[PDB]
Amino acid sequence: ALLEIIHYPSKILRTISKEVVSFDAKLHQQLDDMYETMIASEGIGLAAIQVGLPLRMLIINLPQEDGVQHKEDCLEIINPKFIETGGSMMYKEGCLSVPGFYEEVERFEKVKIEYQNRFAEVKVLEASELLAVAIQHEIDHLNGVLFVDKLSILKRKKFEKELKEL
Ligand SMILES: O=C(/C=C/c1ccc(O)c(O)c1)NCCc1ccc(O)cc1
Ligand SMILES: [Co+2]
Repeated sequence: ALLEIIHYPSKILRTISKEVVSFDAKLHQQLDDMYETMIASEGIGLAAIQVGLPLRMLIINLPQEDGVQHKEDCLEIINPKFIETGGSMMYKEGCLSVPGFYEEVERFEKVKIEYQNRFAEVKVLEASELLAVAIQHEIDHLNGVLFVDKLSILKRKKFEKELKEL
């Protein structure tokens, strides 16, 4: 089923999500509704609070060569934790909770994370480029952080302008 996506400046997006403790059928349906909702709004990443669920879980499905998304590659990360981070780069980002606005944000260019899949299985994942960015972006949601929060002083004004523009 489709879920309503929460948009800035909703204070719900400032929520600190909680660890998932029960990996049951209820949790799996939520993840399924999140995937259906993400694809429907044509997103590549989605965190639980973006649909009102204060749980520390998020999904990521980057499009491949053909430029299309294949559910086969969808990542479901729960209770993520950074093991290591390195480098720095500027990446223009977007967000389903902040539709119509895109801006460069500084991110680690490489990250290694630890999490669990929907079956509570522990996983370790190293990532760079787009995948590393999506991971950092989505995890920020779990801590109530939006990418517009990380904008430089100048690009911050650009947001307020384009915001009053809509
Ligand atoms: O999926 C999205 C955004 C979707 C979107 C769709 C329609 C719009 O009009 C819009 O403003 C945003 N973001 C996933 C997280 C993410 C952001 C930046 C990036 O480089 C990697 C990952
Ligand atoms: Co987002």
